[PDB]
Amino acid sequence: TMKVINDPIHGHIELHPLLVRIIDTPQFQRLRYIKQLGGGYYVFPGASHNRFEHSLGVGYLAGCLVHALGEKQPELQISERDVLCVQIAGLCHDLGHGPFSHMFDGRFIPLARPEVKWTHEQGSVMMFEHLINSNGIKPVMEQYGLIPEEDICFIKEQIVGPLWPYKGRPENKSFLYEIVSNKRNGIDVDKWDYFARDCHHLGIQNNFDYKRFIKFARVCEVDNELRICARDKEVGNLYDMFHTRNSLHRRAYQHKVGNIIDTMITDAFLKADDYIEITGAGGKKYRISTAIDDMEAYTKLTDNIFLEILYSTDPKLKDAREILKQIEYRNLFKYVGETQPTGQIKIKREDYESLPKEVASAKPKVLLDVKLKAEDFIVDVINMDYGMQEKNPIDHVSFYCKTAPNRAIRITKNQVSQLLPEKFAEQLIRVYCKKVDRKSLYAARQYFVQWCADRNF
Amino acid sequence: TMKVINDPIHGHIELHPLLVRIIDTPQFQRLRYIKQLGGGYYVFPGASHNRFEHSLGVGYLAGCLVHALGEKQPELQISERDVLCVQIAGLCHDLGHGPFSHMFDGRFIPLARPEVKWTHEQGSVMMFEHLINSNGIKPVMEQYGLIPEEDICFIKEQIVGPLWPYKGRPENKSFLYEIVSNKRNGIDVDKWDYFARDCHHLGIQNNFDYKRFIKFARVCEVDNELRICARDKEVGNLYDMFHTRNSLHRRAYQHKVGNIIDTMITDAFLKADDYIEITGAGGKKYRISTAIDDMEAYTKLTDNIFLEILYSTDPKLKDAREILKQIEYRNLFKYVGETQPTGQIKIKREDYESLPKEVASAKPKVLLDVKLKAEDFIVDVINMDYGMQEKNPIDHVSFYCKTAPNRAIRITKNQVSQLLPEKFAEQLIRVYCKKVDRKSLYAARQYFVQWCADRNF
Amino acid sequence: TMKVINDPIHGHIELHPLLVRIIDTPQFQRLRYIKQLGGGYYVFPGASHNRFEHSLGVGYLAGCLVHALGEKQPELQISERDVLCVQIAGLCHDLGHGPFSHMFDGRFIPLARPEVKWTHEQGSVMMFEHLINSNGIKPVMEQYGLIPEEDICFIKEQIVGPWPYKGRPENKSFLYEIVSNKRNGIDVDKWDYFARDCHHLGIQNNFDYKRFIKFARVCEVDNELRICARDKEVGNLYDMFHTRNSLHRRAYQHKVGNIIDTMITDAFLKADDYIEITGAGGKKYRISTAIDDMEAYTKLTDNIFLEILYSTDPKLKDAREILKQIEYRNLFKYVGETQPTGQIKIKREDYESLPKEVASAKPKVLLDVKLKAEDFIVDVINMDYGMQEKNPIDHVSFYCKTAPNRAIRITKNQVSQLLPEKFAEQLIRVYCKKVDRKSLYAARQYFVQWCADRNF
Amino acid sequence: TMKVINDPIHGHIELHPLLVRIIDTPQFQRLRYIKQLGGGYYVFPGASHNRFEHSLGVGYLAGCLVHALGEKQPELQISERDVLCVQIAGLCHDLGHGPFSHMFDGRFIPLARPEVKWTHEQGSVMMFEHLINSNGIKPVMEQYGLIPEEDICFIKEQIVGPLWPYKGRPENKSFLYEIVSNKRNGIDVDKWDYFARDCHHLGIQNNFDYKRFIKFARVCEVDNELRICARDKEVGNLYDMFHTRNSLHRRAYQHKVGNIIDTMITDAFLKADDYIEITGAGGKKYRISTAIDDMEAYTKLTDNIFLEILYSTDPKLKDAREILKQIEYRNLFKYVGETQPTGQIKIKREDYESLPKEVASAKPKVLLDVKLKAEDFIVDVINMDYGMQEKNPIDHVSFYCKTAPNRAIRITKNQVSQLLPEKFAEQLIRVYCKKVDRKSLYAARQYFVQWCADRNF
Ligand SMILES: Nc1nc2c(ncn2[C@@H]2O[C@H](COP(=O)(O)OP(=O)(O)OP(=O)(O)O)[C@@H](O)[C@H]2O)c(=O)[nH]1
Ligand SMILES: Nc1nc2c(ncn2[C@@H]2O[C@H](COP(=O)(O)OP(=O)(O)OP(=O)(O)O)[C@@H](O)[C@H]2O)c(=O)[nH]1
Ligand SMILES: Nc1nc2c(ncn2[C@@H]2O[C@H](COP(=O)(O)OP(=O)(O)OP(=O)(O)O)[C@@H](O)[C@H]2O)c(=O)[nH]1
Ligand SMILES: Nc1nc2c(ncn2[C@@H]2O[C@H](COP(=O)(O)OP(=O)(O)OP(=O)(O)O)[C@@H](O)[C@H]2O)c(=O)[nH]1
Ligand SMILES: Nc1ncnc2c1ncn2[C@H]1C[C@H](O)[C@@H](COP(=O)(O)OP(=O)(O)OP(=O)(O)O)O1
Ligand SMILES: Nc1ncnc2c1ncn2[C@H]1C[C@H](O)[C@@H](COP(=O)(O)OP(=O)(O)OP(=O)(O)O)O1
Ligand SMILES: Nc1ccn([C@H]2C[C@H](O)[C@@H](COP(=O)(O)OP(=O)(O)OP(=O)(O)O)O2)c(=O)n1
Ligand SMILES: [Fe+3]
Ligand SMILES: [Fe+3]
Ligand SMILES: [Fe+3]
Ligand SMILES: [Fe+3]
Ligand SMILES: [Mg+2]
Repeated sequence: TMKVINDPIHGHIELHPLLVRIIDTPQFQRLRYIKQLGGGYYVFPGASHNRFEHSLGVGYLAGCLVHALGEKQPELQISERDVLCVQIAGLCHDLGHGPFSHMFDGRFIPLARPEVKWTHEQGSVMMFEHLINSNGIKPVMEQYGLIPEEDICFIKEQIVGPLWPYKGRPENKSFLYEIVSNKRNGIDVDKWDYFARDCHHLGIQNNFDYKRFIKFARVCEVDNELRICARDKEVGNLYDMFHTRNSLHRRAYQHKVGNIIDTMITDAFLKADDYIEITGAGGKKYRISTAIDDMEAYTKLTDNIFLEILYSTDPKLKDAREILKQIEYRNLFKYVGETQPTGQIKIKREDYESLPKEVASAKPKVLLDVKLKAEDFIVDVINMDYGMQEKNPIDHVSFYCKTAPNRAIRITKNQVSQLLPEKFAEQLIRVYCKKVDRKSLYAARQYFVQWCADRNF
Repeated sequence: TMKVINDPIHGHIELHPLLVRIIDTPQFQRLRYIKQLGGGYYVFPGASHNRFEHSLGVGYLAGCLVHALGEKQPELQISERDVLCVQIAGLCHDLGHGPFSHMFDGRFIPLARPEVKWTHEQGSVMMFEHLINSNGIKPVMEQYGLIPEEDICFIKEQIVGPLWPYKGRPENKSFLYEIVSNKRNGIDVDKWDYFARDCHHLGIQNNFDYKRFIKFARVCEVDNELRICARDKEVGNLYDMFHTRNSLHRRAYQHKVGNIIDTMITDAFLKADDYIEITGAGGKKYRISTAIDDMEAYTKLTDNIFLEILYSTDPKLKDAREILKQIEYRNLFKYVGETQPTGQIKIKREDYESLPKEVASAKPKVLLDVKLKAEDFIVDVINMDYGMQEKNPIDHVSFYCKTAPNRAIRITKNQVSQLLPEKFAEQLIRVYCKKVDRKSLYAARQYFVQWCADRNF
Repeated sequence: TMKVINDPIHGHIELHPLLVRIIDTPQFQRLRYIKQLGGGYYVFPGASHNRFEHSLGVGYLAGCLVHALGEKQPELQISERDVLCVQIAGLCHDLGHGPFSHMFDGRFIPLARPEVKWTHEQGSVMMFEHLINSNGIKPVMEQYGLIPEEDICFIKEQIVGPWPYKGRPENKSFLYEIVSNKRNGIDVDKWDYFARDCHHLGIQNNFDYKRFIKFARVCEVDNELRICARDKEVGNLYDMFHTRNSLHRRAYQHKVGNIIDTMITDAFLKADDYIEITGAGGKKYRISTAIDDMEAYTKLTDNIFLEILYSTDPKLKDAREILKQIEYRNLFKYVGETQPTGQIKIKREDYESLPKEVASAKPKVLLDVKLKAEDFIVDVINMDYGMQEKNPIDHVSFYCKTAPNRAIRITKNQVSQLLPEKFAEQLIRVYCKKVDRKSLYAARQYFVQWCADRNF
Repeated sequence: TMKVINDPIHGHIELHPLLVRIIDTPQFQRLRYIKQLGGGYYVFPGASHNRFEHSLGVGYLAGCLVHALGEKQPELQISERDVLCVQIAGLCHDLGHGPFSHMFDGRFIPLARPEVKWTHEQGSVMMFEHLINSNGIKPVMEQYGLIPEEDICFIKEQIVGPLWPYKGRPENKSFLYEIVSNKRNGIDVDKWDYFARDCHHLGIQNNFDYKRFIKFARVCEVDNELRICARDKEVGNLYDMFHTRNSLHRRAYQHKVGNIIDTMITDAFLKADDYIEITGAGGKKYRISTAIDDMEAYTKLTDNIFLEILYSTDPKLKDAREILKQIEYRNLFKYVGETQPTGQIKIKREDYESLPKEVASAKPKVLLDVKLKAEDFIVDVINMDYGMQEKNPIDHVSFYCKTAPNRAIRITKNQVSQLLPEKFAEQLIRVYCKKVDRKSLYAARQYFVQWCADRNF
């Protein structure tokens, strides 16, 4: 009954029967058709993996971490119930992802439904609830030892945080809330998992080594609240981990061609929004933007919509079809130029829609015969940080010393090295053009340099 | 202009502008949605790679081999025209596959159109002709130095076969037809790419090294036939290559669960046929089985059909929908038994329908409460061999000595070692029980040994 | 003192304080200066690893396998003392190697003291005895629940063989085939060899011992508990044996490595009775005689090679000339090998008589330069699956998923017809000291005459 | 006769017969008994590699880079003679290393003979001249195509430096002087080789990718002389390369235990001096410290001296033998504490011998149990920078743009990112103790804390 599955990254993953029963559901098997990198597959031809193996690996890593922590410290009183709950929470932490992963919740939803705030963790929680109530998993849960009344709440809290504001587990079990997702300093098994998987698949070498971190992990009584500590001689390792994350974002996740491909795919989805019907619960009909209201219709919302629009013949989908055909001919939107890392100004989300008008309104000192409108400019804003919005993540980590392994201390930046970056946040503004002839590109470059000079960038 | 594509297997790759022109067409871009294995993805969760990178790697390897051969021996008169032709041929060799790769032409087409002999190489030739004719590539070929009226014929001969039978090149360049596909002994870059990619993705280890083979490769003048000859010390490497191929096939390609999943998918496709329509050229309508006769309809035929049937709501497609739902719940068909390599049994193409019937035709002297019917079975025969029609390909490999490297000699199996296999092929028979009832499972057990042990087949 | 060691092959290796105490001894640190492949470093530049990491990895793998076995079946009653003893036995299983490892006991001792039958496992047992007696480890052993009388005998029986075993009772018989398996050869030493050699040499491995460890049980056979394998993983074992044969043929039996080992052995033989090694009580021992004293054997490593190479004394001239000829790559020439035929096997006693046969042969055309049998070296290489033509996986017991507690042996025909047809072979190689270009044609004519004369 | 050798790092690398004859020399085979890391072998058990493979790989990499640069631009007039000279220069760039590599020329010679300044590049030049003269390579060089009079000077200049300053080649071939060893910036194939080798042997995973850098390399015309420029989009890769160098240094090359072991070995060597006799030319006897005055005595100075001292029997070498025995039982010098890395002040090499006196001269307020003399302390100074002593190496690198490839530009640190280090150099001080008992450790820590607080960090 103890199934074994072979993963290209890890070794052989040992699966509990309850996890096997949970996995064999349509809701979880939906993840087989949602790619890990939406627009990045058309730049790296090796990044064709999905979130299925990602969730499997995250669950495996959570189980390994909790097992090691329990083994090295027998007074924490960790039972099989807690291990099963942690593995279940780590297995179903990305059930709410939509088509093309982060594109759906970062580019399409704000542009189609700006009156709703929706992240993928909310969708994950609702999808997990739907799966549990639909597939009849509770009697198995009491069969195998779990108590659904508080275990469901614990698993829900492990994903979206509080909704000591927690209710699943008491105060002396706080170290169980910082495994799958950490809300304090952003160190978790999810980061390690996708670091390893993306580095293996893209063709880019990794730097971080999580096994050494697990070997030197401990639980301290920091501010009358138990939490995971780290050995004080691995501060440079954490800094290198964050540098590796920054390098991955710089090289692969924020590629210009991939970003513009995501933009064109989102444009096609927006143009093909009012002509796609999805059957919901009770025979109701939904839309692409409205499908995040009913899970019975959101279950069948995957990357198949791209080929549905591309292979269609309906006369009402002509524009989106043409956009996709231009995508497949590499008639991409041209790239004009990027502003230097912003001197000092922060652009909020609501200011994104006014930038093309500002770019087009700028009058060059030299008159241009060609004229351009605000509709033919794509302005993109990129944010780079350490996950804490100008804060130092290492300032929230606790370290211990070998002489007294029961005490936690804090380490400042000045005590590590002088070769560290001064700032922890950045912004980058990118401008693209729709017109492709050389004269329009030259005019767009003149407009861009004039606008950059005018706003003092 | 020159382009560079990163590959997790072969590293950075250089691309001629003509290759970039050929790549950016819908006929080539449809390979992004056809999987390399098919049903193995539901057994190995890391086998999600497609044929796009496969074609890229095969073309790259063919170019490298041609370059090395031309460099080492300058008297062979290898020009850039031949290198471009070989790279084009290797890039468009798997252009004619359909949904789920070998599942389509292996199971669905023979089981739905028994009166037509169809293989994916002829489909690849037709697709290449359509791609050339529908995109205007001949002027580009003439611009870059390729005479289409001979080079297209040369590429087609490299793809499908002879159709001195060859007419693309004179008999002097008789070694250029054994690079992309070899029909004499089976040594070609296609297998090298297969091994490297599949072992990287699945998690299996291979010991073959094609770089060493490239280093020691040479062109030997066998009687009136220039051929590629290995070196005398490479016999062990060749035997290791064939052993690795056999182990790969046994471990991955003929798994117990992958084959039955492929059979269930084929059954769902057969049930769903005549209710799925694909628009061809001129507004005509086609089906899945008839799509192969029109290239325009065949272009829009990929793995999208699986999700098209799965998410459908028409009452006409209830049976296929239920079969796919059973796939999604991991309620697969049960395994009856392993018929073993009994002996002289050499079931040929003619035996295709009556084999399943004679498993319940036995009349043992046992009283069974439940009676098992003969209309529900699946029986398949696996061809475990070296790919040389139950023969040793080592006798088809030339060699050369240091003293006389321009003279070809042959080394037999005896001179290598006595630990080589005595027989190079065998046949296995696998039978499947569509019914899943527990009582019928025991009934199928008794009716299995009676057909196998007593009838010694 | 729980320490952590980072290894290129495995991950971070944990060490019990007893293992750390045993490691920090001159006898164990002596292993840092003995080459794993010996003379193979002069053909493969990447083969520079030593026995220290090999011993550490073998101990780690033995501990891992014991822990897995104890975790899977809670009814075997495996305690911490047993796993500690297995780890110790796996750690100190190669303490007896000499200069260039296998070369010493394969070529030097038979040719230096033919009357002594000596293997390196006996040397390992003697070195373990010396280390334990000299470094005061017995109180430390007692401090962790180990009884020296029984447990030291158990470790010795694990290292070298003897129901003949006395360290443990007969119901713990599954603890005697982990570190070393004389029966069929399924142990952790071959796993470590495969992994480390494939990583360092530059060759790709095919075996995966983690899957094997995952599918290991203890199923009783003939009233004897044994480690059992799954019925559907026999192809993995066949691939393992094929990988072992390929690795041996590719690396361990290279012509240049063998001739370099032959030259080194000749230099050592010619340089004997001049080199003095100090022993207990101020005694002096030779290179061959130092195997009778462990304190003198401790100071015998690959340093002798450089001592002879850099020597200035006039008594060691010939060995220095041989080493210099090695340094200029003026190695002995290779004429040609035979092929497996005749069903006759050349044994040890025929080693010296073989060179005279080729010299005594009469070529068709007389040679101006005469050839003597005192300058011929002939080597015979045996290739097999670790057995004497016997099937290796015939004594291993399998099990079925339906009934795990019961063992069903599997034959060779049930697996497939794509399997080898033999489990033993032989090869014969001839080397000539005289590397002059004049004798290249003369040597070949003499060689081809001998094979036909002896019906090859 | 192009010999082929197998490297665990690279593939099968070919060697010219001239390189074959140069390698088969005692002066080159001496490198088989010199370690790459020296004292780091006792902390990382897998780091047992020597300089032989490193030299072979550096030669191979230099040859490959020259070949690629010549193929990209056929107008550089690169001939086979220049490629061969660069390969020879790369092969023999480390012939002057002493025992334990860097330990010798970093600790022993500055302490054994303080009145002479020596570097292993001068030793490499002397060894190359000795090899060429003793082995009679000049007629071989004349036969193959090299002119010894100019090529020997060219190789010597490539190895050590200018000694327009250069004379081996004219000013229009100036790009060949920065390949093996680059003085303008720290970018050369030496780093590209030992990065990969040390990563492969230490168990750490590399980050840099030299093949991509070689892809985007071009020859410019900067300051009226040809140079080598990267591409403007590859600046972050260079920053990551320097970060990787710093990380490797911090993690491995400056380990506390390795440094203390090197210090103990240096002390043992200093004590063993004046008792070891090495025979040079003419029967003269040379000490360890004065053996650098004759290459015949230096050829026999390898790691064998360590085991010669350890296995000695004479009563003269009792002290060094006792020190080595203390090392072998793992009774090392203890540890006290660090100092906070901070610039604005530096400790010159002249003050290295006075710091322990200052530490022992501190006056703790509370009387200690035992009084410690100046010989009971060890003080170590670590200089960690980017290789240019507070300068920015990227400020000396030239770049070129895709639109105009022949124009060289410069890029400022502000144009790259705001998450880069502000400084490029730092210093640390490490204090050790020569006693092991607890009271001495406590007293040493008190004295060190008082001294650290005395000078007001
Ligand atoms: N259950 C399950 N197994 C999977 C899945 N994906 C890959 N596998 C692997 O595929 C193998 C095949 O298992 P099954 O499909 O259940 O076939 P089976 O072993 O004959 O079925 P059982 O005898 O009931 O265990 C398993 O051992 C898994 O490791 C999945 O989504 N669900
Ligand atoms: N052309 C092309 N590039 C691909 C493809 N798949 C991945 N790539 C990579 O994606 C990168 C984007 O290339 P381009 O389509 O030319 O986009 P670009 O950055 O605007 O480059 P230019 O067209 O020259 O201006 C290329 O460098 C390729 O390495 C593909 O199918 N076609
Ligand atoms: N003891 C020991 N450690 C080794 C050896 N080889 C590598 N190491 C590693 O090197 C590290 C150095 O540790 P130690 O030699 O004990 O010195 P240390 O850092 O002061 O440790 P403590 O003295 O216990 O505080 C260890 O953690 C080991 O992981 C070896 O042969 N013996
Ligand atoms: N020459 C030489 N080869 C080495 C060295 N180290 C490893 N090798 C490898 O060992 C192999 C043996 O080469 P040789 O010693 O010349 O033996 P050989 O090939 O029989 O010599 P020839 O018959 O003259 O070709 C070579 O192919 C090299 O790849 C070395 O230091 N010098
Ligand atoms: N840092 C990187 N490391 C490895 N591969 C990379 C890296 N960045 C991009 N690649 C891969 C992605 C693609 O397969 C390929 C394209 O190279 P890239 O330099 O991104 O071209 P590009 O699209 O920016 O074109 P252009 O040269 O016109 O700017 O290289
Ligand atoms: N950053 C690193 N990454 C990988 N391996 C490392 C690293 N640092 C050290 N190692 C290796 C070197 C040794 O083989 C082993 C032990 O190192 P380390 O943890 O530093 O021990 P130590 O004895 O110096 O420290 P401590 O006693 O404070 O734990 O791990
Ligand atoms: N304390 C130590 C230990 C490690 N290294 C060693 C490890 C590397 O293998 C070697 C690098 O060799 P070189 O310093 O001779 O190479 P470069 O001359 O190019 O130095 P750099 O790259 O800093 O310019 O130094 C070191 O610098 N000193
Ligand atoms: Fe995630
Ligand atoms: Fe193919
Ligand atoms: Fe061993
Ligand atoms: Fe170097
Ligand atoms: Mg998070």
